[PDB]
Amino acid sequence: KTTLFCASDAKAYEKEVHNVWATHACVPTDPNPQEMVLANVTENFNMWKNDMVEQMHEDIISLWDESLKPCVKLTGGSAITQACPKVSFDPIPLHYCAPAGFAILKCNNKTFNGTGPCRNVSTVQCTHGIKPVVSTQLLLNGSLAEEEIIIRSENLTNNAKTIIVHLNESVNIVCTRPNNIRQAHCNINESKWNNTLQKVGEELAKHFPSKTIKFEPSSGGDLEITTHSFNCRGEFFYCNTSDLFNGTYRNGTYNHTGRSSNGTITLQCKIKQIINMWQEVGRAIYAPPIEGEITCNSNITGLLLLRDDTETFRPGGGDMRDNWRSELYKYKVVEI
Ligand SMILES: NC(=[NH2+])NC[C@H]1Cc2ccccc2[C@@H]1NC(=O)C(=O)Nc1ccc(Cl)c(F)c1
Ligand SMILES: *[C@@H]1O[C@H](CO)[C@@H](O)[C@H](O)[C@H]1NC(C)=O
Ligand SMILES: *[C@@H]1O[C@H](CO)[C@@H](O)[C@H](O)[C@H]1NC(C)=O
Ligand SMILES: *[C@@H]1O[C@H](CO)[C@@H](O)[C@H](O)[C@H]1NC(C)=O
Ligand SMILES: *[C@@H]1O[C@H](CO)[C@@H](O)[C@H](O)[C@H]1NC(C)=O
Ligand SMILES: *[C@@H]1O[C@H](CO)[C@@H](O)[C@H](O)[C@H]1NC(C)=O
Ligand SMILES: *[C@@H]1O[C@H](CO)[C@@H](O)[C@H](O)[C@H]1NC(C)=O
Ligand SMILES: *[C@@H]1O[C@H](CO)[C@@H](O)[C@H](O)[C@H]1NC(C)=O
Repeated sequence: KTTLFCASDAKAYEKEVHNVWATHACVPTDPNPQEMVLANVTENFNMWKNDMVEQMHEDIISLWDESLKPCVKLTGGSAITQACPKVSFDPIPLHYCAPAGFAILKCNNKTFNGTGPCRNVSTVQCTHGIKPVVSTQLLLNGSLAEEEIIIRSENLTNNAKTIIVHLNESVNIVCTRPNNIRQAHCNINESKWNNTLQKVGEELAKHFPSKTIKFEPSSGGDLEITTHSFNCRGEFFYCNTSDLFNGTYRNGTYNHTGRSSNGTITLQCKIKQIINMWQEVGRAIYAPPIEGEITCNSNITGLLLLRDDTETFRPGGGDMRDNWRSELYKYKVVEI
C-alpha cells in the first residue's frame, strides 16, 4: 500500500468547485508524462480489490463535502443545516500518483478485463486524467475500450456482483431542463443505442452459452438506482430509463422494445432536492433548481448491469467505487 496524491490542471482563478478543491488538495500534473514499458514481465491485477479505488473514493467524498453543501443533512434522527449556495460544478480530470519509493503498474493488454494475468505491462508515475463523474446505470465522460467491448465482473456467475460494461464507442446523451421547473429530459439516438445493445448483447451472449438475453428496467429500490441519476451543473437529475433498458437479444439479433420517436429515445427526468447520499447512509436536501437552461451534453462510455431460458439484465449502480473502478482497472500500486 501507500498514500497516493492527486494531480490536475486545476485553474486557481476558476470558481468551478472541482478546480477550487483540486488547487488546494492536488499537485499540478506533469505536462509530458512518460511511461516505462516492460517486456518479459506479466503481473496480476484485481480491479475489484484495488486500494487506489478507496483513496479516490475518499477524495471525491471530501471534494463533494467541500463543494456541494446541502441545506439539510439527515442521519436517522439527527439533522445538520447550513448555507447551501448554488455553485459552478463541472468535473475535471484527476490524476493519481505514487509517492517517492513507489510506482504504478499499468496493464496495456487492451482486452484485459480487470482481473487475472496481464502480459503487456508498463510503469507510470500518475494515472491518466479521470473525471470523478458521479452517476448510476450509465457511466459518463469516461475512457473507451480500445478494441472490442469488455465485460467486467468480480464473478459473472454470481448474479449479485455488479457488471461493468466498457463500451468501445460512446453514445451521446443530452439532458436538459428547458428555460415545471423540476421537469427535464434526455435525448439518445436510437440507432446508436440499437447498435450498442446489439454488440453488448453479443459479448454477453458469449459469456452465457445460448440464452435469450433480455434488458429490463431496474426491478425496484431507491430512485438513485432505479433511474439514471447524476449531477448536472450541481443539480441532481433523476432520469427514467424504462425505454432505454428495454429490449431482447435472441438469435444473434437485438430488438429494441422500448418506446422511441423519430429515432430518438427520450428519458423523462426529475431534478430532486432530497437525495439519498452515496458518500454515506443518509439524506441530503438541496435548494430548488437554478434558473435558465440547465443542460449537460455527455458521453456514455460504459454501463453498469445486474443479471437476475432467458437471462435478464438490468441497470445497476449505487456504489460509486465501481465508477472509479471503470477507469482504475488498469492500475496497481507497487513498491520499489
Ligand atoms: N442510502 C444511502 N444513503 N447510502 C448507501 C449507498 C451505497 C450503495 C450501494 C449499493 C446500492 C445503493 C447504494 C447507496 N447509494 C446512493 O444512495 C446513491 O448512489 N446516491 C446518489 C446520489 C446522488 C447521485 Cl448524483 C447519484 F448518482 C447517486
Ligand atoms: C476475465 O478474464 C479472466 C482471466 O484473466 C477470467 O478468469 C475471467 O473469467 C474473465 N472475467 C469475465 C467476467 O469474463
Ligand atoms: C467494438 O467492440 C465490439 C465488441 O463486441 C465489436 O463488435 C465492434 O466491432 C467494436 N468496434 C470496433 C472495434 O471498431
Ligand atoms: C461465483 O459465484 C458462483 C455462484 O455464486 C459460485 O459458484 C462461484 O464459486 C463464484 N466464483 C468464485 C471464483 O468465487
Ligand atoms: C419510469 O417511467 C415509466 C413510464 O412512465 C414508469 O412506469 C416507471 O414507474 C418509471 N420508473 C421510475 C423509477 O419512476
Ligand atoms: C418497455 O417499454 C414500453 C414502452 O414504454 C413499456 O410499456 C414496457 O413496460 C417496457 N418494458 C419493461 C418495463 O420491461
Ligand atoms: C434502431 O433505431 C433506429 C432509429 O429509429 C431505427 O431506424 C432502426 O429500425 C432500429 N433498429 C433496431 C435493430 O432496433
Ligand atoms: C461530460 O463532459 C462534458 C464535456 O466537458 C460536459 O459538458 C458534461 O457536462 C459532462 N457531463 C457530466 C454529467 O458531468
